[PDB]
Amino acid sequence: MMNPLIIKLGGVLLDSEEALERLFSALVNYRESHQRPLVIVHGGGCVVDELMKGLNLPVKKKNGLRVTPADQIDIITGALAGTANKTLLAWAKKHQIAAVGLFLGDGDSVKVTQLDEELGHVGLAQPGSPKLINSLLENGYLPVVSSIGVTDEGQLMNVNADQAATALAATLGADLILLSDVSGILDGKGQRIAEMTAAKAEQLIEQGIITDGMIVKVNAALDAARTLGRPVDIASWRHAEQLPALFNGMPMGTRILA
Amino acid sequence: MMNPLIIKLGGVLLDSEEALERLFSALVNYRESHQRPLVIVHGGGCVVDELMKGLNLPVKKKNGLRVTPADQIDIITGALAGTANKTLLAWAKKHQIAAVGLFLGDGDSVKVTQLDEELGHVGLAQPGSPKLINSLLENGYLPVVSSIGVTDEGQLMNVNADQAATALAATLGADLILLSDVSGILDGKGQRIAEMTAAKAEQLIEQGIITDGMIVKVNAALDAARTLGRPVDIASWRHAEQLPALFNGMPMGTRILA
Ligand SMILES: CC(=O)N[C@@H](CCC(=O)OP(=O)(O)O)C(=O)O
Ligand SMILES: CC(=O)N[C@@H](CCC(=O)OP(=O)(O)O)C(=O)O
Repeated sequence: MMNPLIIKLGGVLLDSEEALERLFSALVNYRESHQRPLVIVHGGGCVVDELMKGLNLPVKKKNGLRVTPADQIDIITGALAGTANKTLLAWAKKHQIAAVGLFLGDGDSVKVTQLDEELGHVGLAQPGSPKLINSLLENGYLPVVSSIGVTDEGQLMNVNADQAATALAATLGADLILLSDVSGILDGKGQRIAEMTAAKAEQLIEQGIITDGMIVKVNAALDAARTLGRPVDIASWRHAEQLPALFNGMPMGTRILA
Repeated sequence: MMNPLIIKLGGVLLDSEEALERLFSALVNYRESHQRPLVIVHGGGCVVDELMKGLNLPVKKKNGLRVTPADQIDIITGALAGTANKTLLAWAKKHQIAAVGLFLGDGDSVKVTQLDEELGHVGLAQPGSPKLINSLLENGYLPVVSSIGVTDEGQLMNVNADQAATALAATLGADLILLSDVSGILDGKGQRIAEMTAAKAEQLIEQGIITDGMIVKVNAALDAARTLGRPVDIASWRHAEQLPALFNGMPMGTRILA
């Protein structure tokens, strides 16, 4: 047996039926040979933005962060905790996987407080109780956890999915992979770097090699690893066939140590 | 041995803060004095219609059931499996109740097939597997179950919540209360008929004693009672003082006998 693995799924992946079919095929392949408890954590992003578009609701920001007013946390919760979550559960059912949909508040898995009065219903994640998810994992279910949470007072909160996944990893003593569009960082010679310290990450950045949104992806993993105290992997679905090895603990993307 | 009680919620209740507060206070009151575990099944009431209005989409209802187009099932799933479900989980949290949100597909609790190609993604509920919910109940959680399901082929389905709750009642061997905005059915002497057979209910419909919106509500309870072979209670959430007595087996609304 092994400690659990949290696979966090980013926006672009959820928007792509190709990526989803490759992911769930990968999950089936891995599960045929491997025993490790797996947990999925997901955001939404696109499905939320699509729905705000359709409702002609403006998506505002304060200092580079989203704002979820009282009067739209319910819509956002619908898109994320409902649509995105159940879409994943439908994929699981199609592929014969016994999944169970959760949000952060189920079993107080991840505790959430209000980040900032000015941002409204945006939550800050912290580790919660592992009891519920441990018992689901013990009984052979694959928990699929959305990044909506709830405060102890009963207020719904939209939580950054990377930070939610980090909190849940801490809660369960789990390893963490952040799956998205980046398959792995390459050095100044176009060679995948299998393992990267904070120091080489910081060098590689404004040495000019790590640029654009990749800065944000690497910084997200560094933040997660800094918190967790064990490494966090960045990977993509690109090489479907390597995902099972990735899930088994091999650094097939880029492993961040911080 | 367990004999769980399913309380089905829907309609304008889901939108009434004061009514929800009183309902959850009654749930707590029942739980403090009883070991027998509770389950909630819910529909999407005003939450779905409100989103449809804001999107300016046609609310097409053929007979009892919302025609659910392929291009609307995601949106409806969000409102029902997301917003409605997580609202109730937030109330549960406020009242210190350990609740777990589910939909019909989790643990294959209620199985769903497409009811009619013409209705689009409308599902027909049938009894499924009690394993997941029984384990949750044995471990002290309150399952809160939305009426969205999924076919074996991975297609999301919108299911009538009364029928979904009845299928779950069959699956768990549970008692069933259908809570909605109902009135008392009065006999020829102006007294509420607390308990009646299906035939009696049918007679009273034929003979114009049961009228207006109650015809629909009695027909739902009648079909449920026949399906289950146990009595099914109809009662109003507006009289929250009577709810614990109702949960304790008192026929405070209209009980349709097997
Ligand atoms: C607070 C906040 O901004 N929440 C995000 C949750 C989705 C997300 O984080 O998208 P990823 O799947 O790419 O991580 C949102 O509102 O869209
Ligand atoms: C297929 C179908 O008709 N689904 C229902 C689900 C909700 C429901 O049954 O309404 P309640 O709130 O009164 O429980 C609907 O979309 O209206």
